[PDB]
Amino acid sequence: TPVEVAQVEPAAGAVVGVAHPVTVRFAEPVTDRRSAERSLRIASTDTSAGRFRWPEAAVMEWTPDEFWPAHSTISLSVGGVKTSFNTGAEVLGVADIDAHTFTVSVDGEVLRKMPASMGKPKFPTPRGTFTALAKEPVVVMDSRTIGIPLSDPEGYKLTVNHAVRVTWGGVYVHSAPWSVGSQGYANVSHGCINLSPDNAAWYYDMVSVGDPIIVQA
Repeated sequence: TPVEVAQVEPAAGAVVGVAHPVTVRFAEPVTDRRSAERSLRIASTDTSAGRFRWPEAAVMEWTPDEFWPAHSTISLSVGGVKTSFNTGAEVLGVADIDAHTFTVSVDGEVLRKMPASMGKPKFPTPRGTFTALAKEPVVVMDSRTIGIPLSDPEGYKLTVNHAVRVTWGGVYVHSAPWSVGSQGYANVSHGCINLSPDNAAWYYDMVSVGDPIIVQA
């Protein structure tokens, strides 16, 4: 029994970051996943040069191994529905744990090399190539996410400004006034990428969902 394509992201005519994956939502939960995956056609792209995942029973996700070209129109068709979206500038944020820096560049031009503070050795910042998943003006960081009870001296529960979600695990780029004195010198966070309020606000206003974030040594 065949299945209909309900919704595709990014929406038709949307403008996203160069690392934004394609999600396809089907009308009914999918049985033959391998068939659903083969039904994805991307212009000038081979889907084997990427990775398929299934976030929900009815939604399919494809992430390219390389970034999309910036300032481009990406054309795809999944089964019947044919759509297309656009990419904006390549906005790359590189967190360097050893150097305690967060470097942001647009289309290869380095704009800012900002003092940052990554995770302390007990709670390190996970390394790899990530994607700005969400933008929240305010979010509550809860220490119970990483197994620290609020009754512990090292527990915490606080509101942070200008948060950019890096992982679904709970890694963020956010404003951390508490650690301004350590940013650029040592890593004192619980995993997040700590910036000054002005740098976090600057990065927040210029970043978009889908922009690549790289955490490295």
